[PDB]
Amino acid sequence: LAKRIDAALILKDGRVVKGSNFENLRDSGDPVELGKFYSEIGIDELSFWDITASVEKRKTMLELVEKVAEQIDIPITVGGGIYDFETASELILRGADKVEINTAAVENPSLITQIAQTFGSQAVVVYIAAKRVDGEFMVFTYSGTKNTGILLRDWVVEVEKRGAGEIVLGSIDRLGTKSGYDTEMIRFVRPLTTLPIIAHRGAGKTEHFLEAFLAGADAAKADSVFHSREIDVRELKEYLKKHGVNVRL
Repeated sequence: LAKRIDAALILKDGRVVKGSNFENLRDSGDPVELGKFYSEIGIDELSFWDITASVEKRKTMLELVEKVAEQIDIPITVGGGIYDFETASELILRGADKVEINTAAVENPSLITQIAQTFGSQAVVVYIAAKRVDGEFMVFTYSGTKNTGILLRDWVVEVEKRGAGEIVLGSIDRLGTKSGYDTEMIRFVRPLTTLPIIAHRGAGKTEHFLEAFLAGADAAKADSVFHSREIDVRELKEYLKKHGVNVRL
């Protein structure tokens, strides 16, 4: 029940895409060091999202998960182009606490059930990328480019039914913006599911996290707004505690 503050790291070839601004780090593009630093200053969970599109993708993610598991103690999620049970299984066995699937879940929802059947629902995260299209929230796959024709309200119900443990709700209408999380979309989904809802996309300032939790989010995920140091994780948690939000300090 404590509200969660999650940091996500976008990776290509084992490197943090666009780096960070933590001058104090030995390598500002090293996902292991950046992740360990975040765990020290009080991030609650970490996401490693791989956009590597090469024949080396699978082998790279597994070696990264090995290193991260040794040095980092907080929950680790890994995602990005995980397409089948075998890939998911190896990542979990190598040390990932949770695997995140999106396009493969939409195309083959049985995959949700296969993963949860062996590892439990707690190990399955479904990232849902959604966007308003002609007055309706619709689900998008392939890095947000494919309108599947599936309604968000239908897919949320099916994801829980299939056995996912939590849903990351990413508003494509907030991609790259700094104007706030999509609280209308969070409020839309909240009554439809009892699963943990993770808000993603749009965070630009500390008050946006308060808004997301008042909307019913169980966690808030951000990336560049942390890496750029626009928002300090410690200052964010003290702000949220100050204003009545249950965060782990």
